[PDB]
Amino acid sequence: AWTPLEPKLITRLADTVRTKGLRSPITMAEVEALMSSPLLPHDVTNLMRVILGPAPYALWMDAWGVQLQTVIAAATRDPRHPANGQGRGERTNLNRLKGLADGMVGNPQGQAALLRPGELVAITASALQAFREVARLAE
Amino acid sequence: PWADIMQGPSESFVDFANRLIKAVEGSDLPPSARAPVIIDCFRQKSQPDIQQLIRTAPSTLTTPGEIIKYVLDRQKTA
Amino acid sequence: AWTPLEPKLITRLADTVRTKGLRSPITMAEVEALMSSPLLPHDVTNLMRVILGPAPYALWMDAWGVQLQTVIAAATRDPRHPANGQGRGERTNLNRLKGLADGMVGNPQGQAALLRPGELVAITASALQAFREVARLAEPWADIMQGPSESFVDFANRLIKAVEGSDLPPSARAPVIIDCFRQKSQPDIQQLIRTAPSTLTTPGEIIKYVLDRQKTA
Amino acid sequence: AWTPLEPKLITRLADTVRTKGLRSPITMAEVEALMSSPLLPHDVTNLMRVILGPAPYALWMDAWGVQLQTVIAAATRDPRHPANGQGRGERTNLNRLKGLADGMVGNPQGQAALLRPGELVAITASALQAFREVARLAE
Amino acid sequence: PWADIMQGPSESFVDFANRLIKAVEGSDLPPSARAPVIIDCFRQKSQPDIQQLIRTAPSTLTTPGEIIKYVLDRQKTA
Amino acid sequence: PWADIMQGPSESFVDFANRLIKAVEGSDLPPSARAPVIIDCFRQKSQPDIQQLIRTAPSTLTTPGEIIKYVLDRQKTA
Amino acid sequence: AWTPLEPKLITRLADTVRTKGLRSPITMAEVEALMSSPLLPHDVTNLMRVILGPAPYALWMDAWGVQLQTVIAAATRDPRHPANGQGRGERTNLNRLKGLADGMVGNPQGQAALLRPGELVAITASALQAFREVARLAEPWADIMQGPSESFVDFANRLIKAVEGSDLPPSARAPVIIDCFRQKSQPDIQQLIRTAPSTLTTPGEIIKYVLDRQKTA
Amino acid sequence: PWADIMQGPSESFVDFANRLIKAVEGSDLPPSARAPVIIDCFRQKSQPDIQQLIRTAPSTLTTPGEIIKYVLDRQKTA
Amino acid sequence: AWTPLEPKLITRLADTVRTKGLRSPITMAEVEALMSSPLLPHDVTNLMRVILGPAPYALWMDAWGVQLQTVIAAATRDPRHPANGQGRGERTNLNRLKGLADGMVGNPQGQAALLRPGELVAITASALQAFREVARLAE
Amino acid sequence: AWTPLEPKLITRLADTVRTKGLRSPITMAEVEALMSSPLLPHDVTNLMRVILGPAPYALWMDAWGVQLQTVIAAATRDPRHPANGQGRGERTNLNRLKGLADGMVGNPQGQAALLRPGELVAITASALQAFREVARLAE
Repeated sequence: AWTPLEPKLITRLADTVRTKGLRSPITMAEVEALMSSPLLPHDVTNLMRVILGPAPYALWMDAWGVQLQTVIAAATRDPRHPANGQGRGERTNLNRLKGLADGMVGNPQGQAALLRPGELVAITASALQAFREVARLAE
Repeated sequence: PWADIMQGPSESFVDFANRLIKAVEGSDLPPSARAPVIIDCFRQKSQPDIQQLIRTAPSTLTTPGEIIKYVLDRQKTA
Repeated sequence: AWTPLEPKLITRLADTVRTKGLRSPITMAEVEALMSSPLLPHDVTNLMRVILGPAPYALWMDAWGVQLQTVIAAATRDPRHPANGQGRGERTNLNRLKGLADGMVGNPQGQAALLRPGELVAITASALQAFREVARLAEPWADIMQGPSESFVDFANRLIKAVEGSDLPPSARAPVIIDCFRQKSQPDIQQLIRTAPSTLTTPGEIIKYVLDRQKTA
Repeated sequence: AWTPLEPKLITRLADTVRTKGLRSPITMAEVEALMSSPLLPHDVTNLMRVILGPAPYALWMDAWGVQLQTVIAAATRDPRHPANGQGRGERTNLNRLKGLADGMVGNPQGQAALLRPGELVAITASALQAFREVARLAE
Repeated sequence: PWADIMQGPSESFVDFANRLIKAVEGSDLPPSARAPVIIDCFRQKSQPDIQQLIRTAPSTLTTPGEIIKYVLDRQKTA
Repeated sequence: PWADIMQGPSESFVDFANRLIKAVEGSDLPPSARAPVIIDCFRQKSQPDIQQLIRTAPSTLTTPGEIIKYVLDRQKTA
Repeated sequence: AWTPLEPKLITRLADTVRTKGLRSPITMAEVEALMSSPLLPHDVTNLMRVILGPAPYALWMDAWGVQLQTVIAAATRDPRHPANGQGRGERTNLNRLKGLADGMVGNPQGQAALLRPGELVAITASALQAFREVARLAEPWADIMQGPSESFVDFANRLIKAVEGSDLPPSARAPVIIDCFRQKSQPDIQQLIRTAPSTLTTPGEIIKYVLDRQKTA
Repeated sequence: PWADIMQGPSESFVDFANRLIKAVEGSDLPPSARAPVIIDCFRQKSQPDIQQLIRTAPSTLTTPGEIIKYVLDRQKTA
Repeated sequence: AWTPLEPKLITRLADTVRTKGLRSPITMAEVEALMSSPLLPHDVTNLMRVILGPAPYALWMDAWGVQLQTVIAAATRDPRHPANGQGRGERTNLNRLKGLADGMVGNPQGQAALLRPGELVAITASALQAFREVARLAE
Repeated sequence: AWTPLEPKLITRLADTVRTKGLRSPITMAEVEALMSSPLLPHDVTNLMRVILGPAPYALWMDAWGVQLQTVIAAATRDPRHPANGQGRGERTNLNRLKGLADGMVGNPQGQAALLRPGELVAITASALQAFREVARLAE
């Protein structure tokens, strides 16, 4: 069952990003805090939509896609990925990682249903690395 | 008005990009026409130093995020 | 039977030579067009009398004579010329080529009667080469600068024209055009070419790059 | 048997390009008109030599070469090209497309002899696309 | 009138030759007297730079076309 | 002092590079810290024309010699 | 046995490079002189460390590495390199060329022991070519005009210098020098060259003609 | 004295040649040294207009008579 | 037997050439008068030495040689020259025309002995034409 | 075996030419000194490249070529040239004199191998005469 993040925590994090900036160690610590439980693509996408401005959000979408593509290359380079399965029918496509696959587009409940925990942690680590890249790039 | 937005002589590029994306997304354009307009406004606004920086891009930039990343990488630190 | 060329085509060709000049590729194409069927000496002579001015016509008469003399030297160097015959009685004299022989002076009908098709095609090729020589002679790359108000495509057109229509070898035109793009073409475009992250090794590539990144104004 | 294009039509087209420019819809319509019958490499080459200036002609040679190379890549990607044949002995090299092959250099009659109709239409479409590219690039 | 034709201080040589040949051939002279007159008018008209250029001709020029070719070759580019 | 070296408005780039490399190598830095410092001083000193010239480098320059070669190639002749 | 180069010769060469520069023909001749016997990587490295400044030395290290890499590519493209051997165990790695291999780092005696004469001559030629590249890089013909008061031999010297010390191919220098003599070289000499009864087809012939018939003033 | 003979600014060339040949043949030179001396005096005397006229001779003149004929042909009528 | 021309007539002709010039019709008439009887090479040579200055004399020697060479070409082109004979042993060399042959150098008596009347008239006409050329050239 | 000239002597000679000029008797004496041993085309070419400026060097190349051509004309006029041999296979071409022949272009060692001593002394005398001509011409 999907539970959304508190809008109070999200508002506090957005104001933190607004006053301290993207690169302060306190901001990265707060992001790591709100990045503790494995989030669904819907959660991370809406979170970055709210806390980041338009241009940093575009940059972050780009960087997240690139990092997810590196993850999928490593996944096709190793059939023992915690997102993959043993047979070929469990291979994870980027539509399933970005939340674009069938039964997931716009629906967080179905998303949480079909996604694997390894998928969730890989998406989360990818999003964190992308946030770091964009923060280092913006300023 | 989005079509009247220029990057000031002293303004940074992230502020200009924020202002432009805000004015373009909060306007009367269809949703499928915002990205091309944002790109073509990055190319024609954004005073001629960044204009030439985007023009001489060995890669083809097909997204506002990619253009922003490229410009932030290769911008003239000043 | 001799049929004259249309005065309408001749008038259009004369106006083409008058506006475009003698050396433009469109003018040479038009001349090649009106030089399609083998012409009698009368036809080519009157054609050059009409389309060319007096001084270019004198130059062209000279050049045509020289080229016909080279042809007659090659003809006496080979008895199998399409203008010649097998016996010595068919050897072709310059009076027969220039239309000065007996039964031909001023009469195009008799001309067409006695002349050979090989004679006609040799005369025609000679006249074409003479026209090319005179055109190259009648009308400096290192003095070409891009004006303060001139666009870049006009400057490139002028420079490539003057470099290709000059005395340089064919293998020295591209490097000269490149190095003239780099040193002429006023300092804004000079710096635009200098700061090229890629290496431009062809005039076309330089033109494309400059047209992409030029300062719209 | 090869028949040349009328120098009257070519002169009119050259003056059209001179007054209206390269990109006007009337100019493109006129080019499409003079691009109706499949032309031999000699014809298109001389046509572009006459109607285009020196620098646009260089650009057009470049673009025509690139488009012909794309065509030859598609041809080696499909043995059923109307320019190709069934056996390997009919594979079409760029020397045959640009008119540089043996028995074709400078001779339009031999050109028309050895060339295929599929070869002619491919060359013609390539030249038209190259003209469009150069026209979009010049202004 | 052919005998009144001079090469102007700023006029090129091909224009002067065209004008002179026109006026000489469209005149009352016999046909066998046009070439010598054209030559001797090239030599005495055609302001003293070209006069000296024709005078110091190592070869003997015996035709208006040859004189025109020689002068066009060795003329002072300006 | 290496951290006080600036490229003068009229100074050429090879003189500035000579002075900077001299002051950096004849200082108290460890040997393994001279190249990164020389690079980052080329990037932040070396007045904004050369700063932007180094910034917009399509290739990544990872050595003082490579930076010097690139700048000498693409420098504004004046 | 390794013998070092004289510090007196090295000091004289360093002062030559300091006063004349890197590109003067006397400097290149002196470098060729001190590049006569095949040098060990230690010798050439210390020589360039002493005679070149810091930034030219960095550039020279880069260029030397690139040229040595081209040499090693040619060596793997031909097993008959005078640095290589017949078997695969004599293949020469860049650590052995740059003096970085085992038993060579910092020791010139061991260097001279293990190195081949072909290795030495290849290293030496590579270093010479790298020096030439850096000299051409460390320090415009189409902008050269003959000043109103300048003599013609000075203008010819300046023009030939700038044309031969440029990026043109070797087969394009003479035509460019001629056509620059004709279009530059203020209109008195322009007309003097134009009205040449003979055809001048060489810069030396043009210079001789102009020096003969020039207006003494 | 032959070595002091110059062509005056207003003197014609045949008078100068007469005077020079007279003074050279009526002097103390050997008979086999008169022609080369007369030629080399035509070339170095005979004020610079005729000097340049003789210098730019497409043919090689190897006799005083040939030089005189050439100069009389191509001289500047004045 | 050789008889020299009167030095009185030669002095009068020299003064005529001195006052009237080389090209006046009276001077040419006087030269034609003193060119009435066929002269030996010695006579014409001394006459031109006396009446002409040094430079016109050099020019006249050149022109006389050229005209005599044309005469000898016409003579080898026709064996019926009044200077020639029927057999090959009477062919006239330029040494015999210019007075340089054996038995003639410096001796006018021997000259008059060996020379033919056709030789004399040819030499005389050649000298007259050469005088005309030099007179037209000098002024 | 080829030995190069000392760059010290060449530097001193270059400075002599720079201060005294090309025509001073001391400069010609110094050139005669450095022209004592028979030099290979490489040596003389590099020497004139170093001591002479660009325009005098062009003039000197011209004059050297002309003098070498006169030498080769005299050589074809006499089969007993110290550069020639007795048979026709030893005839010396200008490519061998200017150092342009096969096995000589750019290589002084091979040059010294194939060249004759008569060839060397002829090249040297030709270069000296050319230097004299250019020195008399420059000033």
